[PDB]
Amino acid sequence: HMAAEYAVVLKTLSNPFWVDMKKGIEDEAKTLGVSVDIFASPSEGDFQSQLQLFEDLSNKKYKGIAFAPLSSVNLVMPVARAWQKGLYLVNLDEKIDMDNLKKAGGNVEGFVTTDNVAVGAKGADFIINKLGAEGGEVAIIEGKAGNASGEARRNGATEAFKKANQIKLVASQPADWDRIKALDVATNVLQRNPNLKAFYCANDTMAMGVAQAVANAGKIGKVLVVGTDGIPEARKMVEAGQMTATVAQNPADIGATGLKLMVDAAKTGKVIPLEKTPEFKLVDSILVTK
Repeated sequence: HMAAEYAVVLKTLSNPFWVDMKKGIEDEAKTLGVSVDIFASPSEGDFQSQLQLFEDLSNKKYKGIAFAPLSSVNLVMPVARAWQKGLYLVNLDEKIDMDNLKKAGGNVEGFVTTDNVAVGAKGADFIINKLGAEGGEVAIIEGKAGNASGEARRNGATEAFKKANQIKLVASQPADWDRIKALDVATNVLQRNPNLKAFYCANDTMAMGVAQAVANAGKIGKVLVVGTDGIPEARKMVEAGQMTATVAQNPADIGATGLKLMVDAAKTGKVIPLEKTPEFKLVDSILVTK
């Protein structure tokens, strides 16, 4: 076909989060009356694949590109070149390394994301509110060490628990984004803590394992299980009373907000100055309960 006015580079289209963001962008494009070409990294996970696609798009006729980079650094150079060429650029989801982008002589109009610290605090706060005055014992099932998202969720939840005197955080252990490792880690926490009242789980893949461990221990309704992401299976488990809750992301609105921010910057007919702090838009997470 003939190229749209705008392009979007997503990380992947391999799961509902990214399909939902693509749907969000299309729905917003129709409302705004603009055309958008939406792409994923042509080879899943492939940093160079995504760099090559971004370069190909910034060599075409696009007014702007919104991008969710595979890593903080992988798109720094072609994003810096696209800014220098005068394209209106919006960073979605994963924050590009802005030190490196400025060092390369680039900038972006804006960054649209979910605050993973507030996500973990929202999951903890739900538990604190459910346990009320008496509080009690809670545990965190962490992601893989050194994951910035995972660490942000752990920090948010841990900080929220620390501020409730009636809460005791008895265990905080990694299950490295793995369902069966989470099943095993949660089984062991339950065995060590017969009075546990809740788990916060840094993602739903792990949360669904924790749900199985609570079910096996005969603790449905006695040990709360809170996930993160709002993936379809987790929502089914919430509906069925097998998980208590999941803190859902809103990829549709990260996408819609990102496109709107790009179109609004384009309408000024000047890209953001090198020196200027980009726009910063947070999309709230949604607590999903029965």
